[PDB]
Amino acid sequence: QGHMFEPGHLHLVSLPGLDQQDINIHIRYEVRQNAESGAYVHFDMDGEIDGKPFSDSFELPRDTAFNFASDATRVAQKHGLHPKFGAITRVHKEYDAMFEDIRAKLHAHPGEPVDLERIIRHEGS
Repeated sequence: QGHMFEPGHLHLVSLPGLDQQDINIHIRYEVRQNAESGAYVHFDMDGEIDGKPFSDSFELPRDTAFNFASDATRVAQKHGLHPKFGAITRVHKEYDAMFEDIRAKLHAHPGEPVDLERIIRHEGS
């Protein structure tokens, strides 16, 4: 499937038909607690693009943790992805699913809005 997401990690390869180039990236995110900001996320990105191996680590506090999708993509394309791939230029619709994972993880305990209220959310009769 090329690109894949799981709670704790994201896999990246380019699907055939899109761009025939050797891009392979691993994105690991582990929420750790620092005494500075409290909650924060430690990220690791590693693979080999155009055959060039890389190992990268970047950390964002709870305040800018949800800004990850901008930076994680920025560093990925700096390693040899073009916007034609749909790196930052693709509106990731499942970003909201990753987003809600990370906001619950930062809280440590889960807290996912059940859609039963969303059924009532309307106005007419």
